[PDB]
Amino acid sequence: TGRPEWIWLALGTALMGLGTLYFLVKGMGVSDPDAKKFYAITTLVPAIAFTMYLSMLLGYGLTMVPFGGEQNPIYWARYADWLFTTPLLLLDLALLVDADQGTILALVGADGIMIGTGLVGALTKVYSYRFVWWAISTAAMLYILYVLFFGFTSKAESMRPEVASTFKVLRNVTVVLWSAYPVVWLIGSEGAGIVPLNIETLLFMVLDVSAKVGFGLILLRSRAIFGEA
Amino acid sequence: TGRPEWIWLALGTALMGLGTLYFLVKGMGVSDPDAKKFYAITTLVPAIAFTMYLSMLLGYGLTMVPFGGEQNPIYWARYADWLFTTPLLLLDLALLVDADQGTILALVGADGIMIGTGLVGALTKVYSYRFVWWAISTAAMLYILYVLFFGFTSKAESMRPEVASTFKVLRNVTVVLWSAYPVVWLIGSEGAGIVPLNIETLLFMVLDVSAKVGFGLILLRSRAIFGEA
Amino acid sequence: TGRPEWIWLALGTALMGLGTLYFLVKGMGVSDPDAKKFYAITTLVPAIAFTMYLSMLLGYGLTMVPFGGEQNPIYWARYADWLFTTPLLLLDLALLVDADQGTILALVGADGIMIGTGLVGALTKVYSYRFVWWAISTAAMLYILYVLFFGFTSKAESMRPEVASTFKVLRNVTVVLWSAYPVVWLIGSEGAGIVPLNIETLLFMVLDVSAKVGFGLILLRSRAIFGEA
Ligand SMILES: *C/C=C(C)/C=C/C=C(C)/C=C/C1=C(C)CCCC1(C)C
Ligand SMILES: *C/C=C(C)/C=C/C=C(C)/C=C/C1=C(C)CCCC1(C)C
Ligand SMILES: *C/C=C(C)/C=C/C=C(C)/C=C/C1=C(C)CCCC1(C)C
Repeated sequence: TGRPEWIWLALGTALMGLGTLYFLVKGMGVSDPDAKKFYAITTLVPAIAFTMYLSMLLGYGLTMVPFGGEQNPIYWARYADWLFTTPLLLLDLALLVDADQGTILALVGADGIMIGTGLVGALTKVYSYRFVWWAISTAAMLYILYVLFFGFTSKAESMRPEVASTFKVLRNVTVVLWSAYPVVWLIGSEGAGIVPLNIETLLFMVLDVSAKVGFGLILLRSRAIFGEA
Repeated sequence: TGRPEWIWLALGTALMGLGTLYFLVKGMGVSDPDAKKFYAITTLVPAIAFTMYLSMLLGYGLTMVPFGGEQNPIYWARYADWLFTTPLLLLDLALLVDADQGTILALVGADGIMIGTGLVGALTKVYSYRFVWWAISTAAMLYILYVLFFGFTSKAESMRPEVASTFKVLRNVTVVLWSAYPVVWLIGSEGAGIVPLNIETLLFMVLDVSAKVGFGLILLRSRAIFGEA
Repeated sequence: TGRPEWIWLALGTALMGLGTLYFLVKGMGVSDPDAKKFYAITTLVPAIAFTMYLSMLLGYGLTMVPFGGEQNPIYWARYADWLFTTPLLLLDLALLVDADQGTILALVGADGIMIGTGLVGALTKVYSYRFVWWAISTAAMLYILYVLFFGFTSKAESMRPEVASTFKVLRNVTVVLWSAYPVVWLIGSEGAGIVPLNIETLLFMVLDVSAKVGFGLILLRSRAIFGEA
């Protein structure tokens, strides 16, 4: 194809697909209902990302949004991916540390606003307002990172050290990889246009694989997922 | 801006935003998992309404729908608000009186049809059919009001009198404020066009703040939310 | 109306509506919370299908999708129906055999991809790619049929014989009726265009009523829904 960013969309599609199959093959056999949950959730993440990467690759997940007096290529399928994948990732973390339903409700609701305010920001036709929507989404992200640090973390330690330690690593990964997303949006095609879409697509591809597949490897190789007791 | 209804969209945006912050500040500290749930649910309601009011205010949540041979301004973002907020409000009520999963399923499903049939009605291009969709949505609303009165109410009394009494007030508020919505739609911009959008926007703004913020004040100041036992 | 397929859309609308009322009237009185769940779920199925059939009948749920250098009539409202009804049908089956949350999560997620990949396939503008999306959706369907056969079936027998036997019948019905859907899509208006939309609409109408109403009659007349113990 003629879009310069095809190679990264193709790469991203292959790695999500490859990682979906691996978690599928590893998953079969497992009879533990606790482990059964983590495998379901964590395998669905790249299975979804795979379909959205494919839709971007084939060109379905792309509309042109006019702003700054020019048609801009906006991959809307990213947000449809994130709207479903980011909540499932948070659910993986909350089941580990055995969060109560209240905390889960807030995280998931806040996540919904983050991605939703992101999408509206991405399709807003007044340039200034795009940044208003980014700020609100970013404000929701910080709330989520606050809950991951101060809503549970002390209660995550008052339990199995395999759950506590495995949570500590996955939390640190989540914070570092998720924080990058707003910065890339801000300087990429959707915000200031400082970085061209080509390289922005590379950056999201690296972030998405690490945040989904990299994340899943750490979790599915740990012994926190099993109950044993 | 040049839209006459801006002042009410701006007002509504400020009050939802102001009410979101208040429930947030009041919320922090609370350690009771039952209370934790009611706070999560009831704070998310205006947080969502805030973003949709903002989108209306900035002009994103507005399309023109042609019917009666004229372009009509239709704020579609109301329905995206209600689709999420109205179920969470019903969930607040069902957790109080400890409804079973079956009853919750019906209420939420019925709510989905109500708002969905509402949206389709709002974007239908044949004037007569709009009223067909209104009737079906209104038929779903009555079903919901029947369940609130006769599916639980006797079982809501066979429990803590703080839960029973606090439910009685919130139920009466819900019935009176929710019943108005179909009437306003019917006579406003979306139906008969007897009341102009300007004043219709005022009416929904007053209804929405009372049904969301007013509602939340009553609930969050009560001692039904806490378990204690 | 001038659309040849109106008679089947009208028929389908009447039978869904008629079946919704019947399950409603039969439903009232029932006080058993287990039975309460199955009635909620199984009554919502045709209540939803009714509204989507109506939207198709009135002409709201229809867009023209250009491919093969011609505008093609595509009833998008089928997918909005299935996106909600097919998960609720699977939930009826999983509550019978008392599946764990993990298995339910996978089935529902897989179902989401099936219908989602179906919709994208239905609105893809490159003819070849439509079949790529069909293959992925069909691959998700087979996964679901595998879980219905080999993820539970042995555990469905290790319990009440009324639950085991009633599950056996409903499973066999599900497999036979669901497998037809991809074949009809493939040869109908959305795929190869071997069968005209007129007769395709007939075929989906017969499948939908049997898969929803026929299905519901078998389930709601059984004694598996009640707990008794
Ligand atoms: C699987 C992909 C993941 C984990 C994606 C995460 C994406 C975010 C955390 C995005 C955040 C954004 C903001 C907070 C600012 C507005 C723009 C967004 C949506 C990129
Ligand atoms: C937070 C806002 C609330 C509580 C909104 C409630 C809205 C309704 C109960 C709307 C009902 C409608 C009908 C039953 C008739 C069709 C038009 C609607 C959607 C306004
Ligand atoms: C109430 C209606 C029901 C049970 C509909 C079921 C529909 C399917 C199982 C559709 C399956 C499809 C594929 C697996 C291939 C792609 C096209 C679809 C969506 C028709």
